[PDB]
Amino acid sequence: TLDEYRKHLEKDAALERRFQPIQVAEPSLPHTIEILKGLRDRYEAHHRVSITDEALVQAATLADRYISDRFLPDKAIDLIDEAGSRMRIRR
Amino acid sequence: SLVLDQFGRNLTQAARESKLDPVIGREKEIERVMQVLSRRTKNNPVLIGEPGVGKTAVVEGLAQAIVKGEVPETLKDKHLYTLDLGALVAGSRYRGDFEERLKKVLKEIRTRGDIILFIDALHTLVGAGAAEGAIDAASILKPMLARGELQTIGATTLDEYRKHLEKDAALERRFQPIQVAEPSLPHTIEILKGLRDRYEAHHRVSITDEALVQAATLADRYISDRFLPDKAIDLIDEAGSRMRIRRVAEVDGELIAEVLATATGIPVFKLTEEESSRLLRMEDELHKRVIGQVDAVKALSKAIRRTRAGLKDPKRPGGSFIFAGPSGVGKTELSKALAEFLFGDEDALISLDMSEFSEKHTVSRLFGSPPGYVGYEEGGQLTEKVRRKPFSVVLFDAVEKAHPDIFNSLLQILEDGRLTDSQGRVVDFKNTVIIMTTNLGTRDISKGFNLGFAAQGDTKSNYERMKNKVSDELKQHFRPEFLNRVDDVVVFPQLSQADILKIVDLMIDKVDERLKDRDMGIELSSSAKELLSKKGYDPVLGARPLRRTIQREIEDSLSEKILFGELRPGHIVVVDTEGEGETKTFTFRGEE
Ligand SMILES: Nc1ncnc2c1ncn2[C@@H]1O[C@H](COP(=O)(O)OP(=O)(O)OP(=O)(O)O)[C@@H](O)[C@H]1O
Ligand SMILES: Nc1ncnc2c1ncn2[C@@H]1O[C@H](COP(=O)(O)OP(=O)(O)O)[C@@H](O)[C@H]1O
Ligand SMILES: [Mg+2]
Repeated sequence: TLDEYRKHLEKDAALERRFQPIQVAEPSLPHTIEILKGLRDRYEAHHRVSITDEALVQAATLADRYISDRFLPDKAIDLIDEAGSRMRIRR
Repeated sequence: SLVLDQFGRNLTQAARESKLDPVIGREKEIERVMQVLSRRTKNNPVLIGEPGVGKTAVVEGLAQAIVKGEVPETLKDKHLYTLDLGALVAGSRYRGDFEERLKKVLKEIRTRGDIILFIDALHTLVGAGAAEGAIDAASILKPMLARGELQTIGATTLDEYRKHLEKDAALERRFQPIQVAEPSLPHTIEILKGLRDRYEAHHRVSITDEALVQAATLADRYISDRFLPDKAIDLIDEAGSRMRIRRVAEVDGELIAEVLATATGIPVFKLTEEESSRLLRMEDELHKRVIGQVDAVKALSKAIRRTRAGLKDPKRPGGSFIFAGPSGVGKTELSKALAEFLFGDEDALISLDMSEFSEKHTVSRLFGSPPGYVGYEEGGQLTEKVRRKPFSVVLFDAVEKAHPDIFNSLLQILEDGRLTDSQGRVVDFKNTVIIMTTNLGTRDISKGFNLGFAAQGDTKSNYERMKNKVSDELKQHFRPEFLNRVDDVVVFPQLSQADILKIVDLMIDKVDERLKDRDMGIELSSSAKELLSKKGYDPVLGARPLRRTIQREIEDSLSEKILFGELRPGHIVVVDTEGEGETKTFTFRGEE
């Protein structure tokens, strides 16, 4: 992470010199929707439920808009996982 | 030499096999190293220097000179062995195992007198042995080093030399330090020319002289946290790897520029026709979001074009602007539009709300706490953001509402393009665009005349009077040295009726997007737009009263209709006007 890179890895300049940093940026909304579409199969298999495309779009949009403490790819998956668990316990 | 080969590596043998890269232009350092080595009492040189300047390269060049070429007497046919110091510690569980290995190595070295030791990372020599019953390597080596019975070479950086070697003054006094300075630009060019053959052979490509020159110049100018030889070598190697993977292959300037731009994000790649055409139409692209304010758009476009054309001063930021004007005219909207045009959206802007910097002791939020104070390790807040994104737009909103001392910290930003945090690190600002927004000298826009008798009247429009007032207030509020560093001061005139009529379309489009979020839509007639423009228009308060009027006259009715149930998904609403004169009102009709 950026904080760990600055706080710890930069205290040893000789070790930090031997690495080439690469920036991994937070994905945009369409990229998050594609990721959710990709992981829908695995999450449906684990939770024994079915997820609609509208559910993925709503999860991505709502996570991007309202939840502001984390970053997009994870907080969108969290809503889907929580919904799956809530639906599973109801049986 | 079996015991030496078990816990070390023969550098001279490797140099005889051409397994070491050539060393260019280090004659003075090698000469001084040999001169120190051929001493009588303390012949132990240590090379201290910044990481990546070529400290190990000096030792490798000395080994190559010993193997082939001319070296002074007492150094003819000497074997230079690198002591890894990691194998000695390994496998020494029982008491007196590290000491036995060290004593055996020293005895072999004394027996075979043509041996010179090299110990990379000399700071690790302190406390080599573990706790309990053990004698560390430094204390064992001290007597031989003091008397000159063991020629050795060390290499460290300044940080751990001052941090570890200087703690043990007794061991520190036995070594003669030699400074290794970072090479200049022509020396780096010569080094690149020397290593070109090896890198071309490894990557099976061809590298031009212009490629080396461009790599050296760009690495010197744009990369900040590294040092010149390593930066240039990394650029050349990565460009060669990229071209090899793409597949005679040839590496030239544009590939180096593209690699650097991809690595850092600063736009330095070669200009194409499409990008040039896009840059020549920057004003038209920006006007899609900002109505009016032609002068500010021209200034911003000129600054961006000058930056991209290659005529920017390489020691100052790309541009510095003071946007002064009344409320609700588009000062922040223009900055957001510029950010969206530049990177991908208004979310990439670096915005500071100067209303929080009311007290002069808040300036630490730009630098960080000094050493020995809470929050010292966290560093600065602006410095970190700029360092993690060298090419960005920095905005200071409502500059007049902060204490008139925080901006004393902007001087070095606006003239030298740099800022130092409390930890001593320098973060450059040479690729940023600085915008400072204010409404100073705009309190008298709704003024008719001045006190006292006067014949005829002021023929100057509001723009000229407001410009003079802004200039006077700016000179009154800021120091002359701060205003002498600002590239441009742009005054924003008020909006006219046509500007409001045009902004109505953008606001209606935003409302339409909000409605379409729920699968709906809204369409207005020309009469509706004209009525909305007429109802909300105040020359003093800008385009915010238009927003309030739009919300009151449209959104309340739309919410009432949606909650009731008349408007449902799959339907669109059409807004028209009824009545005449001052009794004209709006009518909403549903439609599929
Ligand atoms: N020239 C303009 N073109 C388009 N929209 C505008 C323009 N001026 C103002 N607006 C609208 O009015 C809103 C408020 O204006 P804005 O935030 O740009 O004001 P400002 O000039 O920064 O003033 P303040 O001194 O109040 O900060 C904008 O978000 C935009 O919707
Ligand atoms: N004088 C020089 N001639 C050729 N190459 C050099 C020279 N100095 C440094 N280099 C190159 O710089 C690279 C890294 O240098 P390095 O030996 O790691 O320095 P340090 O040991 O101080 O970190 C090496 O691969 C080397 O090829
Ligand atoms: Mg504003």
